[PDB]
Amino acid sequence: IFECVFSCDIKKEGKPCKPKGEKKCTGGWRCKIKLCLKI
Repeated sequence: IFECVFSCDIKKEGKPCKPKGEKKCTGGWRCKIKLCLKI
């Protein structure tokens, strides 16, 4: 899995990462402030 943290925070995440614990967001989704936004 592509590491990061994925707390979906702009700094814990905040780029294309891997939604851990998310039901909607899939891998390759950039957390961007509000939510996960696929790249």
